[PDB]
Amino acid sequence: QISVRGLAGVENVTELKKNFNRHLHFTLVKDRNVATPRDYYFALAHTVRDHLVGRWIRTQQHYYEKDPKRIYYLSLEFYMGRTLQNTMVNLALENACDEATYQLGLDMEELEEIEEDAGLGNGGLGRLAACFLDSMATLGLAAYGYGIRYEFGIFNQKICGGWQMEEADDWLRYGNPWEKARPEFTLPVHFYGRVEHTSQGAKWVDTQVVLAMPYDTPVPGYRNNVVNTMRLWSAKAPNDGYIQAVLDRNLAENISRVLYPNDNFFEGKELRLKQEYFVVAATLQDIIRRFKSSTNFDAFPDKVAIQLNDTHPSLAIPELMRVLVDLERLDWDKAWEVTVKTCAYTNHTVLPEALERWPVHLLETLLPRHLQIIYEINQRFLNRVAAAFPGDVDRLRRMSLVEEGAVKRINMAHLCIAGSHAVNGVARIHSEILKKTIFKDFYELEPHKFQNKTNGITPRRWLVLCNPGLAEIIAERIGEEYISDLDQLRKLLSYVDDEAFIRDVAKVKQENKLKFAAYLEREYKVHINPNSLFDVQVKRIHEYKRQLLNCLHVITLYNRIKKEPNKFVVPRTVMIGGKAAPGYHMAKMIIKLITAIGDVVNHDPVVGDRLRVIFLENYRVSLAEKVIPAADLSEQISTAGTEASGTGNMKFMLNGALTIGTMDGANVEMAEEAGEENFFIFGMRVEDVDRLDQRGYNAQEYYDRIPELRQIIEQLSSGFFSPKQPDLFKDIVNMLMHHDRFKVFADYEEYVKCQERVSALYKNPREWTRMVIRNIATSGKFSSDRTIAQYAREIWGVEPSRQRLPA
Amino acid sequence: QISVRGLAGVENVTELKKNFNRHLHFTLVKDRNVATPRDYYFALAHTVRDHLVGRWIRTQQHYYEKDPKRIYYLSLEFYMGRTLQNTMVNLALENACDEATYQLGLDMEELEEIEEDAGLGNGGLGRLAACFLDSMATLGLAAYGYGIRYEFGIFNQKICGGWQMEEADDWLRYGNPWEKARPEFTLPVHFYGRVEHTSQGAKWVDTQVVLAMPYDTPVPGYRNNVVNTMRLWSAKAPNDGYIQAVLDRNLAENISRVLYPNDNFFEGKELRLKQEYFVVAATLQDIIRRFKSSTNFDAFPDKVAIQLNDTHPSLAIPELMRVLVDLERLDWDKAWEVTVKTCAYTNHTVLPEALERWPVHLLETLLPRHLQIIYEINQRFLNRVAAAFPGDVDRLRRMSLVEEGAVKRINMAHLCIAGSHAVNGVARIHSEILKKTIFKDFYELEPHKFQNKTNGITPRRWLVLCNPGLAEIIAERIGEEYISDLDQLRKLLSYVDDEAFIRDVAKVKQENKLKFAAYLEREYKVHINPNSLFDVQVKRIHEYKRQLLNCLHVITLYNRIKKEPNKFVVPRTVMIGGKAAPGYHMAKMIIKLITAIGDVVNHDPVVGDRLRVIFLENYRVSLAEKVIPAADLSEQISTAGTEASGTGNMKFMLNGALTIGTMDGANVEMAEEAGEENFFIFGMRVEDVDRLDQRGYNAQEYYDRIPELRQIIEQLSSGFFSPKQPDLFKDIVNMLMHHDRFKVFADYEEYVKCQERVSALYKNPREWTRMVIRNIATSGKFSSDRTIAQYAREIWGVEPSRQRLPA
Ligand SMILES: O=C(/N=C1/NC(=O)[C@]2(O[C@H](CO)[C@@H](O)[C@H](O)[C@H]2O)S1)c1ccc2ccccc2c1
Ligand SMILES: O=C(/N=C1/NC(=O)[C@]2(O[C@H](CO)[C@@H](O)[C@H](O)[C@H]2O)S1)c1ccc2ccccc2c1
Ligand SMILES: *Cc1c(COP(=O)(O)O)cnc(C)c1O
Ligand SMILES: *Cc1c(COP(=O)(O)O)cnc(C)c1O
Repeated sequence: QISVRGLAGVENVTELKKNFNRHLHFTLVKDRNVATPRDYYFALAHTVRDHLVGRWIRTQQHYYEKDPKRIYYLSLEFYMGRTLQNTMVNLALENACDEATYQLGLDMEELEEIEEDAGLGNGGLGRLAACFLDSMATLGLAAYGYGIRYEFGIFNQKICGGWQMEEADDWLRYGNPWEKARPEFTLPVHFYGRVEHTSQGAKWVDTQVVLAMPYDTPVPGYRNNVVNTMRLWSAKAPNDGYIQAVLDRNLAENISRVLYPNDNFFEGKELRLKQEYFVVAATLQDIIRRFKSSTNFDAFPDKVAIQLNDTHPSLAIPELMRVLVDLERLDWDKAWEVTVKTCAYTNHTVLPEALERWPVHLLETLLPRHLQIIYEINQRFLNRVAAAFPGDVDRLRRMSLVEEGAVKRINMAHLCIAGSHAVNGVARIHSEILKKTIFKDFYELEPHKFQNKTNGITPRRWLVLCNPGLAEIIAERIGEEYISDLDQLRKLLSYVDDEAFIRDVAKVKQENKLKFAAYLEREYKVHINPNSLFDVQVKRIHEYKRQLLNCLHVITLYNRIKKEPNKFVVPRTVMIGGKAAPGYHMAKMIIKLITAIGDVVNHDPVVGDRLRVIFLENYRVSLAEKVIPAADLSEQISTAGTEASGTGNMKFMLNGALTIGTMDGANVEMAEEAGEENFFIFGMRVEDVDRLDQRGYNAQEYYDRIPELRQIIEQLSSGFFSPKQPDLFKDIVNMLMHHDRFKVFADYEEYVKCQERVSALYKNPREWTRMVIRNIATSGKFSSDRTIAQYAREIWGVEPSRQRLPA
Repeated sequence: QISVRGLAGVENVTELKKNFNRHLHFTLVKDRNVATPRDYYFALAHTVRDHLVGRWIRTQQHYYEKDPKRIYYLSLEFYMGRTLQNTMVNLALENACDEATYQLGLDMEELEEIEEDAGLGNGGLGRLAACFLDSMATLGLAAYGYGIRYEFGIFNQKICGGWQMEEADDWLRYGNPWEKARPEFTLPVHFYGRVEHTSQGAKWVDTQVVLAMPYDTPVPGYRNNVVNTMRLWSAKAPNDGYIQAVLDRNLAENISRVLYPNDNFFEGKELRLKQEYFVVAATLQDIIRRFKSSTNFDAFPDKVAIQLNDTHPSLAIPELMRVLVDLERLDWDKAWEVTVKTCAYTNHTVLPEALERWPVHLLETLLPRHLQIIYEINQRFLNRVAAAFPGDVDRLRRMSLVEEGAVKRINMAHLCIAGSHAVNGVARIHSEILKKTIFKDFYELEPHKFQNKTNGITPRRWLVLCNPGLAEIIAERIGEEYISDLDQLRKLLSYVDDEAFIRDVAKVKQENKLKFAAYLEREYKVHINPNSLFDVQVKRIHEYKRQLLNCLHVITLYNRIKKEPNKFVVPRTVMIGGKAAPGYHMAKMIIKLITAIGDVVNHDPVVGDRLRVIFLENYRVSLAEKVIPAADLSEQISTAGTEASGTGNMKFMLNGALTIGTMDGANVEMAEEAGEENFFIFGMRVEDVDRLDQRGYNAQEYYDRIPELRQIIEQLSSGFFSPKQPDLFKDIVNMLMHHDRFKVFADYEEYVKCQERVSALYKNPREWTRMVIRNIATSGKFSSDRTIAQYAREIWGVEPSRQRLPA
């Protein structure tokens, strides 16, 4: 049907059709009279998968022959989403498969909907890893994603009586066609034991062994025939009364059982520490094995880069030391040199509660040798600080890897900085925050180490895949090359006064909104006005992301309508979605508040279809692909200084929504690229937040001086939104009035006024759309291809390449 | 190379070769430069598997169209062994695959050795089910094997310092290519809860749900294009703080985790009871579903037979009642009629310690509704007994399903007899023992119910597959038809005086012995004389099987040699193998004794290579396939009355070993078929055992009157076979002298004398071989095709058929 989806060549359609029937028969062991849509999905998946195989084997043997520097991206999270469409798009097979399936009497879109999200991540951090893998393959880098194959990913969210319920995400139920088990490359990982000092050196003995079994998933580049590998480790018990011994194997296998859902919040659980060491230990053995298969580790950093994502794989540093010193018998200083030059650290958040500080007594029991190594690292590091800042004893305690207190802890961030040749934040303002406040001491010691790498999103998944209509009308004007060179979208500025283009942009959006409005009615039995402004806030539920500020605005619009029912207001559908961590009580109350507001607003006859409030259940990657293309307004309203980057923001910008946001994270750079005129900026800057903290934040002051705000609080306290439970939202009110770390009231007035300017512009369709065009056209910077090219050149020391391998 | 292995057609060899390379590339994702033998095994397995698919789908749709009566064989054990060679043999693909693999530079025998045994059984009971499935497919019956897919089968046995060590049998480690997961046919199974009585009737509520997920394995008939199904259930947790809830899913999934290894010994564990109900509940739903997909259950017994193997699936009876009464709303009497006519019960052992007697308090908690139903069954059954034997109150308590005592128990055997239209034993003498002693009361009440079905073995696995040399020389004389009509082997009697045949028989044996002697040196680093008589006892280690009696003989030969070193004796290699249940201390001591005897005998310079004692480690189906064809003497020496049938006995007879045995189980019928002249029979008959029990067995009497026996006991007690631990075998000596339930001493003299007659005949090769020919030639009765044809006609009410389906 459309250009970007590739060719539907007769011979290719014929081959696809026959391989589809082959898989249905020989792989699924079904006939067409008993097959269900799920069987058809799997037959298609196997048919598409076959096309990866040759390229995957060729790519990997190519890396063996040429022996480039290898990039190892270590993360506890990879939020991959669905793989089928992505693979089709990247192999140029989408229209052919569409045609082939159509000719067999099947709707391919329907089969695509059967695939489960691979939800091996919480949100932005996990999704960044997924976008990054796509970009690394597209840029021809010899890159491996390494993580854990969780049996259960991020929980499925059900809303019951307005409350979040968590259900196990049993994503492997029907099998995963995209993974290849590699039980032959299983490696041992050690835990517990104790350290023995011999004449030869230290020795870690009496350990409990857990096996790490790899599963490889292919990562196809965009139309370059490169297929890289994501290797995820699964925990297996070694083979060495009777019945119970067999059942106790589960204890070891529990390591890879479930993803911790407590995003941006450190809890210090032992099982999580085991997960972290598990991924690190197996990965480094694999890395070393691959390096040796080409005594001398001098060239190790020329052939290996290890990128640490947050502190979660920070044990890579002492593990690499352990292997080099205890097993390879390198001297400490040489080992350290190799380690530092091999490792680099990316910080993704400065929220204090997210910082990993592991109790020493835990490390002592679980990883006794690693604690010894960390102590040694600390002593040599502080000697360097002492020599550079003589007499500065408070600096010494501030920079130490060891924190003193009732319980001694190890600060994993400090460890990462010490053992890495580069440290980066993920947006300019965040990286500056690192140098100025959080890691100031370290920046003063080693300024050369600190960098910025502003985040990005992949334009394959986040434009071509999820918004084919938009990708097509753009390709009509400027061709297809932008898909792997997103800066080319700048060429769209010369169409900002083009009447046909303005019409096309607005048509694509309207179609996306109709499609999404239909999804709502069909799959969730709820009606919305598709001519309303689609006001969307989708992200994890957290106080810092200030879903509550959005709630206050919604209640304000509602009270205004009730006060003057017969005045015109721009109709809105306000959509809020996202998951709360299971033990985050305040986040769960916020969800309940949103649904409660919806209960009142959506059933008030006076309001009509002028204001609707929907909580989008089970927000996840597959749902983001549907809602983001349908959005008019993107809510990016975190308190300045708290969102390190954000990436949802970028997705919305690329897909034709306008942004209302604070000058936080990557929003700053988005406003800078599009022009501040083309961005709905409001609220405190970081500097204002600091000024207010020095003075003391008093919420009461705002309650006293803003009647509209006062009314909302009184409605909350009195039970207006909770008739049968008048005091249900007391915790929320109390938090807002007395212990709001994120200053919701401080931005309320400017937010509401800024929202009025949004409504004003939406009344002028032509000027709305022209501003949209200016956003889309300047979104090029926020491609993960740009981000990864920067990592490659400035951190890993490798050159990206768009040259294709032979098919 | 050889006839029986089928055609190596050029076009077939070409197709096999290309599908092999296709699977290596697309399925295994390897190239020939990195592939290992294991990869080659899997490529071959996938290539062969492809040939089953069309036949499997065709067979099952054929059963749908014609709608024959369906046979459901319920067992907790299926000891399948390896599947690759069996599938090749049954599809006539063996030489083609041999040729195809040879042409790719691969040895097929080497790849066959890589396949793991499916060890989902303990021994003879599990193996009988496997043989039976093969025969049912070969006889064109619409038959399903139903059981549990254990994650861990029978443990791997390692011998350490002469002691058995158990290792988890992680048989699914590398995947199982022969199973197809069918997660779409997953069914709920209920546990716990309580019973609620309404106006409508009884209702079982507040249950915990476990999901039963089927895995289907194909069961190919012999060259008839029939492929039946073995469906094995796996336990899954349903999808409905947080971390721990996810980890606790393991509790539900533990149901299908491990096979209970306590063969012929009831322990009364709850997890085992859960396994039994799990298989029964899922299976019956599946059965009913299939029946409805063709209100009126009158025709249920015309379309369904359920064969219960031992009492392990005895809950099928009250479960079927529960479904018919509580869910389908049939009246009790009609439900009962349907149940009785649907179910049949096979008893496989009369050892008292093997009898399942479940504590009422267990059933009460776990399966409250089933206990109510069992009580009702009991009351109506005893009313029938009372009316037939008025006044006979002791009969009432003897026949009751409920046993009184400190703990009340349910006798599952009594339940089975009551709820089945047929009850059979597994060899003539055993079935007579059922009528005369164990189930006498029930036989008097319902004599028509009691039958015999003498066991059999499949001649495919147990001749063609494991002994191709023998199958070939037989086929040269009488053609190939005997392979599915084993009675034809009678034709070999007319070759008993044929000199070429005698030479061929003895040549095949000698080659088998050389091959097995090589296996010993290669895979276990031990040397044996291949010209010695191969004296073999392989079966589970149990007191009733009297491995100890064999040990006494071995020690007797040793002492005789030491007493007269320079006299000639027929050289022997004495081989004993088998697993002991982990908690069966006496069985573990017996293993240790065997290895200890080996330590003394095998290193005594005076003995030379005239006597060797080897314990065969990890006896299992794949090892039986190697050792049985190499055996000269088959030890079947259980105390008369204890081995219900035996099946190893039959395997040996078919493969050219002579039998030394008691008149126990199927040995009686084997001697009857071959002629007692052609069988080394010795020892007490059942009648003699009974006479001795009435009088009181006094072992001391034998110790007093047999000096050779006295010497052996004194050697045992004094520490001759345990120098560093003089008292190591005190328990054995004490048991033999004071509490030997199996009368080892009572058969010692006759056993030793009978063993001298064996040696005498072995000195005359020509007459040995002629006696062998008379055994092989009369082994036809012991085909499982005969057994299954008898079940079909006399129990299930269906006609077997050798007619082929279209390929
Ligand atoms: O940092 C974490 N989560 C993040 N999620 C994000 O979305 C963050 O990374 C993105 C990618 O750089 C940024 O765009 C977001 O602003 C930032 O919040 S950081 C985090 C921290 C501690 C955790 C502990 C247990 C489990 C998950 C955790 C995740
Ligand atoms: O009966 C059992 N085992 C048998 N094993 C056999 O080999 C038996 O069946 C064969 C097939 O009919 C007969 O040939 C054997 O003589 C008989 O011992 S019966 C048995 C009994 C209780 C069990 C409890 C837990 C686990 C396994 C069990 C097996
Ligand atoms: C992009 C994305 C995120 C991150 O969104 P932010 O608004 O930057 O927090 C979270 N979840 C999913 C499913 C995503 O696709
Ligand atoms: C046939 C067989 C058995 C049963 O042997 P008996 O001598 O009848 O106890 C046990 N185990 C295996 C592996 C078998 O093949």
